[PDB]
Amino acid sequence: HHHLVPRGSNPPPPETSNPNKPKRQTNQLQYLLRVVLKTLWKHQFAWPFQQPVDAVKLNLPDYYKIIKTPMDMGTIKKRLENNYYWNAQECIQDFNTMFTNCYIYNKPGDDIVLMAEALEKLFLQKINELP
Ligand SMILES: CCc1noc2cc(OC)c(NS(=O)(=O)c3ccc(OC)cc3)cc12
Repeated sequence: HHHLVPRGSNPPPPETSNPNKPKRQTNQLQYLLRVVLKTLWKHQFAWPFQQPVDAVKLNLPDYYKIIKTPMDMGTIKKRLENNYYWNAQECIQDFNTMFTNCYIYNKPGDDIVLMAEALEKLFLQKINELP
């Protein structure tokens, strides 16, 4: 037997659709999609953040022991395209949670943290210029 099974796995990803959740369109939300997310999405440091962390594929079996509120721009992007949010604040907080998770899990000076820092800086610039 020797506990070679059951195996590890990834959690279910964060929801991208919730029919009973209040939602609306606001000019701020439209710009977070049109401008903010879309310019981040194509940055060369975007690729680790474009989908939920695959702990299996990436050999990070500890990831979901440490990170309990996962978040990624793939999820944020779908939430925006689905009009899932009530205000800009909810969307921004997802972005914050994503950056914060990366800082929590890794060490300062790790390459991944430098990737997040760069995106976060760019994020914050684009954020200053909100309607
Ligand atoms: C948000 C995704 C993420 N957060 O912390 C990570 C750590 C990673 O490997 C150490 C990896 N693995 S990786 O293969 O995507 C990766 C990315 C960058 C890196 O340094 C440049 C090393 C591994 C991903 C993450």
